[PDB]
Amino acid sequence: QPLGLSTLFMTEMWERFSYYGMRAILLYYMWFLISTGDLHITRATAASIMAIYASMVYLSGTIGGFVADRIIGARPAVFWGGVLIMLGHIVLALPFGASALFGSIILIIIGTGFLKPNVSTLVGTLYDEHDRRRDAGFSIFVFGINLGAFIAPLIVGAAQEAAGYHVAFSLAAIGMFIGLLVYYFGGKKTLDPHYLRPTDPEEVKPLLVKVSLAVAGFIAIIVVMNLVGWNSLPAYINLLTIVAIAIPVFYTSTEHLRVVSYIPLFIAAVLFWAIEEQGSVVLATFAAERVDSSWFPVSWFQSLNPLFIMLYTPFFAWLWTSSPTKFAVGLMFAGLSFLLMAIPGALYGTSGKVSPLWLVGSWALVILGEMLISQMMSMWFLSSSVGSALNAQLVTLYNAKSEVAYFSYFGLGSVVLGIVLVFLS
Repeated sequence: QPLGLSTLFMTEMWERFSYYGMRAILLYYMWFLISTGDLHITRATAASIMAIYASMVYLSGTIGGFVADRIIGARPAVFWGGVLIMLGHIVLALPFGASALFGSIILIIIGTGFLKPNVSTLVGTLYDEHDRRRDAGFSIFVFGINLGAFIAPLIVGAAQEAAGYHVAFSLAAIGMFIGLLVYYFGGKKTLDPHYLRPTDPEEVKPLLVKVSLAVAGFIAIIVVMNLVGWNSLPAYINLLTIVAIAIPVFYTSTEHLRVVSYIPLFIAAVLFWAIEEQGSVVLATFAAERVDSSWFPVSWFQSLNPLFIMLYTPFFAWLWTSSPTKFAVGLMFAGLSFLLMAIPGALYGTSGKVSPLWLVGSWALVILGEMLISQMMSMWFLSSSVGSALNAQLVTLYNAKSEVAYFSYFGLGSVVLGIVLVFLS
């Protein structure tokens, strides 16, 4: 392959290492912060923070593509996105409390928004239009993402149990630092100079007005919230949820139908991502509260997701050699992954603790579902943003008392809507 893939492989390997490493202990960290009185929220609110955090990272991602192509360039977008992210982890390793969560979260949200769509763009830039190495090349790139995502919970989770949260977060910072270094020294060797600048720059003033109007409305909204007395943390989370959902909602005989025909497909994607992103929130809660797991860090369950991706990837590749049907069966598997998790609780009760194989099977199903499910790329991140945004409301409903009903009701609900969608194909 081109020498430049090595640089980008490790760069992405290390950014996702940093991201999912942080994600694997962050909910437990907030639980920790609550118990010590630094964070005055319920565990439900802490869970809600995890969901909207992921959600905003995805939402943030739909703009960075715009910013790179038109303003700062894909390569500077990646570097400075990475710098902000590295700063995001640095903020969390300091002996601060809630004041660092948010500062960190904002840094990482913005930083990841810059990096994710743009590293993917640069991967494309390695190849000519007709260069055949492309499918293989993108596959190798994706393996690095999963590999980093796989090893990260293992390493950071172990550090957390052994040496505490702060040390664990510092490993994530070092991981991102390594990525920036490799990206930087490797980039000057192999990456095309063209992407140091924007490819599609009288539009500068209007863009300023457009961004400003969205932000000005947003700040005024926060003011009014504080005036009506809807200025609690859950209230602010409600604002971000509404924003994340309104963006897609606001967005002839035959023609009109096609655009309309896509609506059920988008909802399927949203609902799948809702379920898939709950892996790092609700199942993490289930793992820590309902499972017998003394010989390894419970955060390690988060490694099962990319493991199954790596395990599934070569099989489906052989297999494929319609799309709405893929969405449908994919959503059904997501529903099945939750229906499955309802079984141990219903049979034995929720007061005791159960075997780890239930979570293995759940992830087995949802990633199975995942194997089935420039313009379309941002649409992909909104599917996940809205899904995670949807999660920000639902996960506050999860506790030991609601465990079985939560998995079953919403599980069957997903299967049924999947049944509605298969039919519409």
